[PDB]
Amino acid sequence: CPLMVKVLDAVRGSPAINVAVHVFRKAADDTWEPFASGKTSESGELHGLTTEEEFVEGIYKVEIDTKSYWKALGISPFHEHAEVVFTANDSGPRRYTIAALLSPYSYSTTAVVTN
Amino acid sequence: CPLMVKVLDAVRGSPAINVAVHVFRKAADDTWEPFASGKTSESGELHGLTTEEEFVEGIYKVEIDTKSYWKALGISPFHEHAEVVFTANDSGPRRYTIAALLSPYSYSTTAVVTNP
Amino acid sequence: CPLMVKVLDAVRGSPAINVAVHVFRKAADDTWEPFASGKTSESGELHGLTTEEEFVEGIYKVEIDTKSYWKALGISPFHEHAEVVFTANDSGPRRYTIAALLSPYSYSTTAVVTNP
Amino acid sequence: CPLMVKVLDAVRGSPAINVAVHVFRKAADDTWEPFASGKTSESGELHGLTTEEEFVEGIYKVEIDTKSYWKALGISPFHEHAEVVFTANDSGPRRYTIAALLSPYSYSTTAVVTN
Ligand SMILES: [Cl-]
Ligand SMILES: [Cl-]
Ligand SMILES: [Cl-]
Ligand SMILES: [Cl-]
Ligand SMILES: [Cl-]
Ligand SMILES: [Cl-]
Ligand SMILES: [Cl-]
Ligand SMILES: [Cl-]
Ligand SMILES: [Cl-]
Ligand SMILES: [Cl-]
Ligand SMILES: [Cl-]
Ligand SMILES: [Cl-]
Repeated sequence: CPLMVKVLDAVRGSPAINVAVHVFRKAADDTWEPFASGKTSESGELHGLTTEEEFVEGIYKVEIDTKSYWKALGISPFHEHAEVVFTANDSGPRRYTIAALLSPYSYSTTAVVTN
Repeated sequence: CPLMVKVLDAVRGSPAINVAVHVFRKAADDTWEPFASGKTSESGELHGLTTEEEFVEGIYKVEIDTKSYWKALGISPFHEHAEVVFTANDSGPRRYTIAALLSPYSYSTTAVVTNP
Repeated sequence: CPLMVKVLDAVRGSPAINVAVHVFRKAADDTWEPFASGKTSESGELHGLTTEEEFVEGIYKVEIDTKSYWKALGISPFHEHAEVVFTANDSGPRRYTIAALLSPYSYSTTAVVTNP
Repeated sequence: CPLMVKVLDAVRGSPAINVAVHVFRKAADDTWEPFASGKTSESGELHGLTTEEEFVEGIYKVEIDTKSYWKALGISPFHEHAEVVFTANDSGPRRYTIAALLSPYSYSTTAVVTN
């Protein structure tokens, strides 16, 4: 598993569960093409998005549907979604974890890249 | 000034100067249309992007060119750019400050929204 | 003003108003001595804590009373307070801004240090 | 394991390895008494700090020695250490994870409290 996503809720101090995540890959014509998607588990994690063979170097966008998450909790959010855009590089280590910490009017995201 | 941006560098503990910022607005055909652009000043702030008149209700995307910033400093970062997407002025005109805190493999962004 | 504090509320997207702040300085006997205190204003800022003369080199602890803030709003948070501990003025006098971003189960703090 | 610590490095995009962590419990006389300590693993984690029996309700301080961490990497840091102070409450869920994200002049910490 070369690409993982982990999402936390800073208001409840818990994993952000059942959050929709969509991954896109940048195509030759500068358009974003759907690549993989899923919903975070009870542990706020999403595994099995893609495979080593499929995850080639290139520019990727990870869209985290935070607006719907906050709505389902009856909390008014600011962002439409959280966006993480990065280049996958074979030179760098091989396992990518995109971590995100959510607040209604703030979020942080971190990339944990390891071997 | 209804739309301001402020950027800090978490590695140096200073404002992030000369950071390029591009703002887009979602058009009727659902594509992103260029709305405004600029660069942060010595204080890490970017003012004068737009005016109350031009800043109508809509979905806006604020793109902060973090890669170019880190590269202009001999650092190779993870993200291409920080992307902040939000609906603006749906409850009437508001003043928005988009704050960002940058690290090479991480960033946070916060919105401060007030009513004049 | 060599030591300022700014606090934002990440739940409301606004400044965190009337947040109590206590500053301590490490004394010769290695105990924390009260140095200065105040509360953030409507802009979430706390100025006038100290003066250039009184703000000597040392190890300072800035305590931000986040629990009292969240409780004063009918919210039950995780942390007692945010604690920011740092050496100040070891390379000559500097101006420090301690920024904090608050959520009920999370906070971030950033130092912006400049030279006048 | 009711109390865990996880630390990430925002400059390198990796777990923060070999970081010293000291936990204190607040005593009747308002003084902080050593409670548990250790060093983060290769995964930036520290488990086995305490046990269910030992971890009673009370006020705790988790000190993360970030200054030394940055020094060992040849990077000039701002803080002496990161401090996390909180009350352990039996009413709330039972497993506490104190997460911290480190930058030289910034840090965030999050509490993930689950069952
Ligand atoms: Cl959108
Ligand atoms: Cl993060
Ligand atoms: Cl991780
Ligand atoms: Cl791109
Ligand atoms: Cl931010
Ligand atoms: Cl602000
Ligand atoms: Cl305390
Ligand atoms: Cl902060
Ligand atoms: Cl600042
Ligand atoms: Cl100390
Ligand atoms: Cl955190
Ligand atoms: Cl976690």
